[PDB]
Amino acid sequence: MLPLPDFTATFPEPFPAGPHSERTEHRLLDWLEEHPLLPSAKAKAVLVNITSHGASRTFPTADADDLLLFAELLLWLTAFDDVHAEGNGVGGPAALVDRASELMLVLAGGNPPRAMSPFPAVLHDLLARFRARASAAAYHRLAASLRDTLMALVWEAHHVAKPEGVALATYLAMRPHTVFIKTITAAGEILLGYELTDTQRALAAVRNLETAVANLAGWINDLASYEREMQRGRGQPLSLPTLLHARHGGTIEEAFTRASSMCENEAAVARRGITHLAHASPNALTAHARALEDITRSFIWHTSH
Amino acid sequence: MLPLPDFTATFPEPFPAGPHSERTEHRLLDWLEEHPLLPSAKAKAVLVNITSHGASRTFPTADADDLLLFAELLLWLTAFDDVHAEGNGVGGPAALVDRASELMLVLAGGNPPRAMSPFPAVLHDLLARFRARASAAAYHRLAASLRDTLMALVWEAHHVAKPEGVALATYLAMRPHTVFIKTITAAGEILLGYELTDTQRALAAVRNLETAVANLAGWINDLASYEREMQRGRGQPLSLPTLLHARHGGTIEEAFTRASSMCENEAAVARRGITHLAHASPNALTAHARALEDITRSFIWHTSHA
Repeated sequence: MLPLPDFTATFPEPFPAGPHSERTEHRLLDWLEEHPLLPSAKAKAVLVNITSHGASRTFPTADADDLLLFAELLLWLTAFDDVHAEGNGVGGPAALVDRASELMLVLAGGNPPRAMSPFPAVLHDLLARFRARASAAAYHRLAASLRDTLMALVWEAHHVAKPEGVALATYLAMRPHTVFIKTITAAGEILLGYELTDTQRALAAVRNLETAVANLAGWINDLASYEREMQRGRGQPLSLPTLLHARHGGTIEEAFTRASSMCENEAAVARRGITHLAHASPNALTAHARALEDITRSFIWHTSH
Repeated sequence: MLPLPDFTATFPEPFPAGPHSERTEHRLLDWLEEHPLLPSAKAKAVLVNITSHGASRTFPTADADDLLLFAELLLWLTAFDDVHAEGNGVGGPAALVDRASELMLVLAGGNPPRAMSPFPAVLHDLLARFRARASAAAYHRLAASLRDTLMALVWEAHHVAKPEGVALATYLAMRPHTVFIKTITAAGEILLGYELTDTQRALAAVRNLETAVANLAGWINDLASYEREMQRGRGQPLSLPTLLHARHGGTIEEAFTRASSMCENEAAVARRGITHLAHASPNALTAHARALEDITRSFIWHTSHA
């Protein structure tokens, strides 16, 4: 059954949820007809549904048009990972490198040469709509987190064949970029209408909460998907329980217990960080703490639902 | 000898040069003693020299400390390419990916790194000094060009084994990122104290001049480096003449002749774009045209310095 972490004491339910869940689901299905990103229909249906209801917990104060824009970005990102960045890595990472490079050319701007994948064209439009709605610095921070995510996905694919060759400390540093937490946070500043200055971003209070939330998000995703992705046949996954297992021996069950303990300690650090930051005088710091609270609540929720 | 392009009609000499070449050369050699990034000593000497004197043509009006910071970044970048990239890495592209990923983490922010490679710690210092020198948008555009170059280097490492599997249209789009022009241009906006708005950056005149200049820089470098990288005992390099040679058959000389024509046409395009943008306009557009003019001059000067 494998032990899971308990966030009742750190992020208890109920989780606030915006009203736009159902409309987002249907406007998302409209958008997908024009650009087919998922190969199956039930893949499409289940992803659109969880993205929409998940999107509603991530930004409950939302804005129907805004939440749909975020949901489209998060779904584009999730679809690209599932399509060009999974499997056991037979045939290697070069195909994903080629796809990531096409997307770099879009992020760099200027209309690159056309690609037979639909992912560059949708990204181009998503960036354009975010560019308008965002300040300019907020836009490039969003575009930077996408650049880092693509490099981290490329890193993962060069190690999926041999997950035991990866240092735990390196995985801990890289995983925030493949769980998409920085893009969600950057899109959050845009849609929620706040923005930190570079001196606020350097505050230990901000950095430490961001680190704690990024750890929580990647690790709970690792644990929630581990039994799923091993019974898939090929191999131990490149995820937290695998690397703990290699580090300490013992059983996979023992690796899950310390990982569950790690998450609950990390959830406790996030909660103290949210409290410490919500007592900030500036509205931008207190808005950031509250935004990161909901983003986290929604990562926890996706493990349930 | 192989046919090479002639830019007399578009970028004639003399190329203006700042006063700081020799100071920058000495300051670079001291800095490299503190952090050894190049494996050889004669390699170090030749690279420091062209990097320092070239920087004086790239930004002839920069002061010495700005100039050394740029030269340090360009040398850091060139050294990283020589060590880990362009086929030179044992362990394949996965090793380069591991190194590029460490550098992505410095770019994403985050504290001074404790890494076995010396490149992350130097980038951390260089980015900080650029950060203090620049507005926030200009800093993140510099950091973005570095991120894009890293992905492009990884792409290159997955195609060196079979350069003819690369479509020309793809190579032409990718090569600007491995010749570093976007990082030099972004460093130029900071050091020269100008900044385009994002609507100015979408200007057809801006886009077309930047494209012409980026093509010129990668292609001129491909021709100057082909014979070197032909004699290192692997295949043909992943470069413009190789792809033309495969595209049209014939001999490498015929491919060089076709590349030279492409460069001179691109230089004529660049010169018209600089002339067009030079007309009054917002101060940021005309400063950009002048900055790209000098950047182009130093790429051409680089080949002569031989």
